Amino acid sequence: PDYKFWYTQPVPKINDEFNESVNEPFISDNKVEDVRKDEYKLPPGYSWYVCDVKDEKDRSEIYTLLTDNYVEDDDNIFRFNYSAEFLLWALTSPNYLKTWHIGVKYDASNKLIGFISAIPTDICIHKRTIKMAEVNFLCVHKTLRSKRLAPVLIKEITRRINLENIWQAIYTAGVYLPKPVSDARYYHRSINVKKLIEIGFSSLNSRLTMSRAIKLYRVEDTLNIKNMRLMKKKDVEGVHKLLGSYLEQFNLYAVFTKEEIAHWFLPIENVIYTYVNEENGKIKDMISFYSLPSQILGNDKYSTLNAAYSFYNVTTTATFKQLMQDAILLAKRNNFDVFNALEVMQNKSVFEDLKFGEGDESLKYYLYNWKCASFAPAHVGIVLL
Ligand SMILES: C#CCCCCCCCCCCCC(=O)SCCNC(=O)CCNC(=O)[C@H](O)C(C)(C)COP(=O)(O)OP(=O)(O)OC[C@H]1O[C@@H](n2cnc3c(N)ncnc32)[C@H](O)[C@@H]1OP(=O)(O)O
Ligand SMILES: Cc1nn(C)c(C)c1CCOc1cc(F)ccc1-c1ccc2c(c1)c(CN(C)C)nn2C
Ligand SMILES: [Cl-]
Repeated sequence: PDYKFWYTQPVPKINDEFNESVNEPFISDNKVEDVRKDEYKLPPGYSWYVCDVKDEKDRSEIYTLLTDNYVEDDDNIFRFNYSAEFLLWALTSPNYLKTWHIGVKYDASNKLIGFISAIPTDICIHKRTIKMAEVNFLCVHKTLRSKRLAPVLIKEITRRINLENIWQAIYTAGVYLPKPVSDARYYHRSINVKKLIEIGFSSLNSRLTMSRAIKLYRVEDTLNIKNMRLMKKKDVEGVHKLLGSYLEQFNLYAVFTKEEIAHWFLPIENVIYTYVNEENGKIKDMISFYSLPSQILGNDKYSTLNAAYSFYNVTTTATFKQLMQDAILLAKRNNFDVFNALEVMQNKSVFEDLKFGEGDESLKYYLYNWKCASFAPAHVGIVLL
């Protein structure tokens, strides 16, 4: 590929590799006063719109755009169906800016046809903590693809982020762009076997009949960690200590404040599930996963694949395998069809024994305006929604 847009940006070229001693911006000594104050030009008939995600109607417009036009798998069987409540949660983390929730409308219909978002977070990359924007939910309507709208959205959110004296960003994508700092395959653990077979997600054969498949993935409805329970507000301090200490081992992670722990982990039904094990009033283990359904395209019987996505999991009183087995059980108890996880943190070590299967694509991790050594995904300690 030519990367005609991306090679104008402060990112590595596709062949760039850096030693471990390199960990710095491509462009330093940036000045807020020099940042463009004018919005990037859109094609005629289109206008910028500042979305208010706390307004139900604006939020529902983003929801509809994404439901109809957001990420599909490689085979166009599934399309992500983030719920409106999920989008509210994902976009209103501590210190969020409404002006970083950027829509594009088609003037004649007043309809949203494009979106991009960012939230602020402190990111530790190779032991150096940098204030960054986390970019997500970039979407252009299917009818307007390949018209170079996405670089306009990217340049406009870059401009707005730079106005806040922030010069780095983290983002993930499935497409290969210049240039990943890490690449993580995803793995799936079947829960509702029959449904997964009926929609083509899973397969049978003459050895693995339907009944044998169901038996293979059967789970015992008893926790390894008996007192694992839904997180409560009182647990924020202990989760902050447990997770914050755990994450320091990785090459890439968010440095969460207590306010961020409360936001990202306190349970919201059909959005975010966090469970904790409290011993002596101290939090010693945690499980978390978020709800991300995929619409099943064209299916007559099922509209939705109800998937739970591994988020952050820490154990000090059990094995990581026992902890993730409990995560699968808790996902089953909450009526999820499948448990999805990336090969980040310690996850890959449990995939074989817990009967995960390898998926057909991977998620790449990227930094904007940062040069450093890349790393295997076991060194990644951050999950983007
Ligand atoms: C400091 C501060 C810095 C802040 C900025 C940091 C950088 C942020 C980059 C964006 C990160 C996005 C993270 C995500 O949210 S993940 C989910 C992506 N959401 C989807 O997968 C939904 C379905 N899909 C779509 O809605 C569209 O395909 C897209 C993704 C909007 C792309 O639009 P389309 O009409 O195809 O393409 P056009 O407008 O002609 O633009 C082509 C140029 O664009 C590049 N590109 C494509 N996909 C990208 C993508 N996902 N992220 C970034 N760049 C992407 C591509 O390479 C090319 O540029 P070149 O010529 O190669 O240099
Ligand atoms: C099921 C299913 N449904 N769909 C629609 C897909 C792609 C699958 C496969 C299953 O993907 C995953 C499974 C995991 F454990 C973890 C991550 C993904 C994943 C893959 C590609 C991704 C995204 C998320 C996102 C969303 N954040 C991260 C920006 N963007 N991209 C391009
Ligand atoms: Cl139990």
